[PDB]
Amino acid sequence: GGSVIVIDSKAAWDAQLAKGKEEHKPIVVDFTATWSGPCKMIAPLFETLSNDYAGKVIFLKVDVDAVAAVAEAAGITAMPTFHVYKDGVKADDLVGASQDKLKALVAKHAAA
Repeated sequence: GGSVIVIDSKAAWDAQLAKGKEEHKPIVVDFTATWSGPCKMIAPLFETLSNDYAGKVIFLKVDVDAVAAVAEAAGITAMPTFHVYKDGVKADDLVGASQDKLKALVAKHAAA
């Protein structure tokens, strides 16, 4: 129950990145896997933050095994990974399930 946009394909990924560019809003992405406990531990927080920052920050989810072409091009190797995209390109990242660092990352880019 939040505002996260699920990415199903490279085409969908490219469209969302272009939307963030056109809107001048930052995108935060959770690259996640069903088999990762840490991903499960932080997924509820990602969803809550998508509500708290609705209208300000765009939240995407990429299941790395469902959309392997996007995970590979993004250079993912540990789960969860969070990226921030601005102007169609990567601007920031976090790897791991630190709730404090995720909250701070979203706050930073919402305030920038």
